[PDB]
Amino acid sequence: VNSLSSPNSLFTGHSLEVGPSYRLIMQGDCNFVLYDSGKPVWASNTGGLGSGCRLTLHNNGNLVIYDQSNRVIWQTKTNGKEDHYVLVLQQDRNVVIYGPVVWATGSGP
Amino acid sequence: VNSLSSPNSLFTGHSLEVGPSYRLIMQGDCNFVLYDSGKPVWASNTGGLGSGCRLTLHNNGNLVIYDQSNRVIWQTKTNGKEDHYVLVLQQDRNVVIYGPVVWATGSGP
Repeated sequence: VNSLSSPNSLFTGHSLEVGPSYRLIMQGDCNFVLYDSGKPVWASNTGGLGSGCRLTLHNNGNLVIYDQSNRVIWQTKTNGKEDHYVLVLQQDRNVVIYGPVVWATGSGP
Repeated sequence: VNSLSSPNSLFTGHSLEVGPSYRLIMQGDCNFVLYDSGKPVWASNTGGLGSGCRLTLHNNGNLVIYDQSNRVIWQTKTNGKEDHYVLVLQQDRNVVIYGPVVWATGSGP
């Protein structure tokens, strides 16, 4: 899976992955980093700032990193219209947040 | 990969896939259908309406099916602000279009 949609979360150790060799992981040291074949190409730089962190994408578009005590360790603070959004790790290696919802098949949830 | 971003396309035979057992395929008969373990749970119902079809998600949010002669076989007609959008096949089995872009890492393209 290379997407995380509102209001889902990426708990400690969880990651999104897409070809050719990309992995976006929520590490145990609270550092949210993007790997390219073993090379860190991007990171929230919050390594060591918390324990049991999770990356939550809220329904308003705000992407937040919370520690085990629910403290806001990091956030893009891009919260707007209360709807549904998605975090996408792309094959072009860019990680993007899109929203709100424009259309759906209704085949889910 | 379980995502298709503007203005990319899913040519004949191509598909998105996500767990547990979901596959969104652009078939050769031009029918755009969602499969759940081999069971069709959703479709554009355009099977047999064209040849060499492709599913294109434009930068304005409009998702269109074109035959080999560029004829508009099907469309969600959800075109709005010219930006960048994404079509996501979700683990909850719903297929959603999100946009515009809210944030990106800049780690790509």
